[PDB]
Amino acid sequence: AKCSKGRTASNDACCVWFDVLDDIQENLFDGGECGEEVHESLRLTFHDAIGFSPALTRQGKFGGGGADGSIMLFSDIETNFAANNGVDDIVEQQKPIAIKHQVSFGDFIQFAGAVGSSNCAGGPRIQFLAGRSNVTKPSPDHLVPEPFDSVTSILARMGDAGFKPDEVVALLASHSVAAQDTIDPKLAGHPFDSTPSDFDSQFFVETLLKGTLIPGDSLHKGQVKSPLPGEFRLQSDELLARDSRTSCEWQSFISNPNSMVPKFERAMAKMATLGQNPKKLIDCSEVIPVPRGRVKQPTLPAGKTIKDIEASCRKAPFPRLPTDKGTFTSILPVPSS
Ligand code: HEM
Ligand SMILES: [Ca+2]
Ligand SMILES: [Ca+2]
Repeated sequence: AKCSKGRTASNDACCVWFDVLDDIQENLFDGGECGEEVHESLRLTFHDAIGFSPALTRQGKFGGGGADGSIMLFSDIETNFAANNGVDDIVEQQKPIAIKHQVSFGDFIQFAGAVGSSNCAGGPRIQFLAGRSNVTKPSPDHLVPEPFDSVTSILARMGDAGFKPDEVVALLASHSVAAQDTIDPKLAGHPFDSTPSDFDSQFFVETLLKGTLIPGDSLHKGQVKSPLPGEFRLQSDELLARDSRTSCEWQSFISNPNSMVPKFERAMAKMATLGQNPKKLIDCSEVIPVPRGRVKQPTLPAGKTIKDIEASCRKAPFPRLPTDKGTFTSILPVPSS
């Protein structure tokens, strides 16, 4: 079928997504940038989708509808869940965009995440399926993992939703393009790695460094010491990098950086369709832009050495990496407005 601006798609019902693409790229994402709005949009895909629990369903309780737009339609309820702190900003920005284009909240949330991530240097090109219904119910509370949850708790929660430990690690490649706002509000915008617009392996490297710094006046719930000026570290990321259930796969994205994009893409296709049947949706994947940027060689930060890495994979040593020359420059906070 013929879409706008000389574009085409096998399925006429994908054509609307080209118009949503143009709008969110030019406006929400300020000209195709991998900045704040993209980071928030990518986080939102998880906070919508993870509200899904077969365990609750089998005990005769509502388990959540997964990737169903519930966090948006029922934003009054869901954004007041503790685990959903700092989410309403992006939800209230996206809501009128989805309404104006008359696309479903669930589809829009996943679309904004897929388009957004494709703008990041070396980013993924996530599968995009359309057709999720708005008719659903608010997610139960306590289904979103928290940064102070144990690795046992996180893996069990993610396992219930459908993800193996390796897949949890893959999904956390998202933290390569990511900052915090609510754990330590005064340090809003301090990112989880040195390259928050580059979909690279620096997150996996830098979380394995020894925690040495309290960046603000104190530590806060869900935070641990960071290894570099300007960086923020989550307690969960630190535990996951070191825990024997996950440490080898954590290190695998450093030993084999080319695997990060394909494994993230596969895990995200799954997460974006929680509570849905793909065979009853339509495939509009071709609307997602092709990402640009080569796979980067992960490097140790300036002034750090291999002694600063807390290597945690029993079966295989940490890979030999180059070390950046000179002294370390504080990592810039992510802009936002
Ligand atoms: C597995 C357990 C996870 C935990 C405990 C966790 C925890 C967190 C926390 C505490 C923040 C900072 C929130 C704030 O204070 O502003 C954050 C940010 C973020 N999360 Fe995760 N997360 C998890 C998994 C994921 C997944 C699966 C995704 C998506 C694939 C994701 C995407 C993001 C992104 C893109 C940000 C940055 C948001 C921004 O820049 O404002 N996270 N996460
Ligand atoms: Ca949901
Ligand atoms: Ca990065």
